[PDB]
Amino acid sequence: SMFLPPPECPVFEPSWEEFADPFAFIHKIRPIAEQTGICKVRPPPDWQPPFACDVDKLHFTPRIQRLNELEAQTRVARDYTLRTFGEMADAFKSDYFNMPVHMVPTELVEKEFWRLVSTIEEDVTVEYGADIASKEFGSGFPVRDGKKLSPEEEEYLDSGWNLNNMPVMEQSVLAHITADICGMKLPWLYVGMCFSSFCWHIEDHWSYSINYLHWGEPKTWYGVPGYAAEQLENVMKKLAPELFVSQPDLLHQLVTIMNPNTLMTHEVPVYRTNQCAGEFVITFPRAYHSGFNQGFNFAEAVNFCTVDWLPLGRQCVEHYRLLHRYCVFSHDEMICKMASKADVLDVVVASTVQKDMAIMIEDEKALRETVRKLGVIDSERMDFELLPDDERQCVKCKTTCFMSAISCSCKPGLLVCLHHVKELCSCPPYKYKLRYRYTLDDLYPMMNALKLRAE
Ligand SMILES: O=c1[nH]c(Oc2cnn(Cc3ccccc3)c2)nc2cnccc12
Ligand SMILES: [Mn+2]
Ligand code: NA
Ligand SMILES: [Zn+2]
Ligand SMILES: [Zn+2]
Repeated sequence: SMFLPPPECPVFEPSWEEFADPFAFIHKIRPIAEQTGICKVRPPPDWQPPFACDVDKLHFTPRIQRLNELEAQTRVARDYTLRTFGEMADAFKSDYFNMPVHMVPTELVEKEFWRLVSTIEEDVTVEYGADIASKEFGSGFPVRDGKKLSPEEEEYLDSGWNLNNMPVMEQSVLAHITADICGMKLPWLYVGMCFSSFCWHIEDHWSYSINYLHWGEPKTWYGVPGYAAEQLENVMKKLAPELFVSQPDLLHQLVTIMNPNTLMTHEVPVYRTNQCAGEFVITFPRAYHSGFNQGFNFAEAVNFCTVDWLPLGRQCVEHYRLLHRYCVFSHDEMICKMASKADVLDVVVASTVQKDMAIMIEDEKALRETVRKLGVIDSERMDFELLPDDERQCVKCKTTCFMSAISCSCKPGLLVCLHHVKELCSCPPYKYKLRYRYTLDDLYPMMNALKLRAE
């Protein structure tokens, strides 16, 4: 009547044989879970990593949250310990419902959350912990050096599902990246309380994300499959246009809370789940998700990218360009980095990188033919990867340049990508200089190495 819960997302219970490699399993369930955007993974019953940290020595600065639907939100009172936050959180929920925290039905909290964010008369604010591990504060999973060690203990250190490991693993193409992308490579830690929420969003570069709830009360999720992404965006733009006025920066991205029933009304497929302690939630590329916490809990999450994602990664950078959105990293620079490490790549990875590189080269060849016909004649090799990101973003579309860019001595330090040659200045194109990383004759042997590796 007021809230009709979306259908449940897929729940997977793999045997230990299937649970062996995360990426093999993710590839296995992909045809199913990609249709819902999110899926839940219950590990085999005896897979129980030890959570152990001092509640008094762990301290963090909490972010404050107003609970209002369609109200804009962004990033950066009090400094909590994990204990003092927990005492505040437990007290809040206890007072809100006048009940012991574990007698409050999940269905009630869900219904109450959506009633709360709708009503203007209700001005409930909550606090949330959201930060990258930094030994301040460190990961909830076990990490190396300290304690010799036992078989079970040491297993959780090397496990694929240890979220400290999955970034630097072999099929996460993000691991080969040498540029600083700390926000996209290191696990995030979320300390939640009742009604603390995360707004509708997709990951940077449309990456996967995997989320683990270490302990505490459930985390309620809502998910939308990647194919219905622009459906959702169209729906939201008509209801809250102020969120789509393009941001000055990545730190100024606008997001919001929105009732899934509103989405379902406009025929956007939405799915839900209650993630309990010791369970994984996996989000797929361009899959919109949001949710809230049922109570005091502790979650850990990290982004990652499979070889399945490479074409989508390229598509995303193109999409960013049309939106004039900033990139976290250069997609092309990543490809060329892997190509240069062809002899030590996995052979299926090398096969997939070759395919994306083939597209990159052909697109680059066409672009350079176009700018040559515009009158750009002078050219000079340039090692784009040496420049800081802010020193190699296109003046027009803000894309991070790597393969090529146009410069002119009129405006030192400034660059445009080959799509925006007419956007640099008023000088004639013969005054311009084409700055390139590789000649086409350099690129084909690079791709050829990948071909040999893939045998
Ligand atoms: O469980 C999750 N919790 C969560 O917490 C939140 C809420 N806002 N933010 C974003 C944020 C980061 C840093 C400071 C302030 C805000 C993170 N954000 C998430 C994003 N994706 C998937 C799952 C989650
Ligand atoms: Mn997310
Ligand atoms: Na409200
Ligand atoms: Zn551009
Ligand atoms: Zn000029």
